[PDB]
Amino acid sequence: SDGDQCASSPCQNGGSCKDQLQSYICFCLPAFEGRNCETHKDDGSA
Repeated sequence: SDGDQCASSPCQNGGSCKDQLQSYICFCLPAFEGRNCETHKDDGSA
């Protein structure tokens, strides 16, 4: 028990969710962005 942030599968874009001490880290595709992988960065836009 140490903060279940990945247990909720927040990593979107079908990325791999991994626990990293309390916080978490999503392993989405290299063309995606956002803390929970909620931004598709293919060109960059802004």
